[PDB]
Amino acid sequence: ILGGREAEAHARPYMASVQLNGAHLCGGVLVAEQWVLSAAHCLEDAADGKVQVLLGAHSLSQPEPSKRLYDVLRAVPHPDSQPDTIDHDLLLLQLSEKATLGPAVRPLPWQRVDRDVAPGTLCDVAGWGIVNHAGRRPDSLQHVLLPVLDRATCNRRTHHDGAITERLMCAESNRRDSCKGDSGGPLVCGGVLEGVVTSGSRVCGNRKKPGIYTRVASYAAWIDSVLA
Ligand SMILES: NC(=O)n1cc(NC(=O)N2[C@@H]3C[C@@H]3C[C@H]2C(=O)Nc2cccc(OC(F)(F)F)c2)c2ccccc21
Repeated sequence: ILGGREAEAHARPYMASVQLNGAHLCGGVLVAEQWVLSAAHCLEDAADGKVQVLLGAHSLSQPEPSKRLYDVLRAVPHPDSQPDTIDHDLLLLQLSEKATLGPAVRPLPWQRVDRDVAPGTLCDVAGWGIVNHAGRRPDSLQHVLLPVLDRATCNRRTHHDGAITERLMCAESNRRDSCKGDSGGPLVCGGVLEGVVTSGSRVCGNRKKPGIYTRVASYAAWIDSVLA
């Protein structure tokens, strides 16, 4: 996250770190007792390595009582996703057992009503992604509050030039922004999961190039089918 602040520890008990060989790779969101939602392309370069999900964390490195690193039984990228597109950019990870729940580990309710938010709606995005142009990596979870940017503006030739389908949404990116390593993490509005940070490399913090997030409501049937 560019331009953000250190999150209150454990105040987002849904927040997950998706890891490859014990290193943070992507954000994710606990959406059911045994399932974490993330971004499709998070595991693009993984097959030779161990995929795990860290729940209950604030610091990536320090011991905390609620921190637990779960193994993954199965990874389910969206079957329509393709490398080098932004569409269908969702991933479901089934943990090796149900997560132990408590004040610091809890699933987030997620949006099933497929309608847009009001422009300007203030949403929260959190992550352990880079925090500056030099690529500095935070030990602890960061966050930013971002207004939603209307799709028409987001689609103009100067911005994302027609690439924002009805299945995607945008948030402003003026200095405050998601960036590398925040892929897969949650965009939360009104205490409900609305979006998932996209995987595609994209420039960070340029107001002219808004953040892109996959709308979870647009994929409710897929999520339900996999979860079941
Ligand atoms: N939406 C948004 O703005 N963005 C999303 C990006 N996608 C990623 O980030 N990755 C894609 C999903 C894979 C793995 C993952 C990754 O590289 N993860 C990664 C790799 C190396 C280290 C790392 O840790 C840390 F801390 F640096 F983030 C994460 C991204 C990259 C550059 C610019 C913008 C970016």
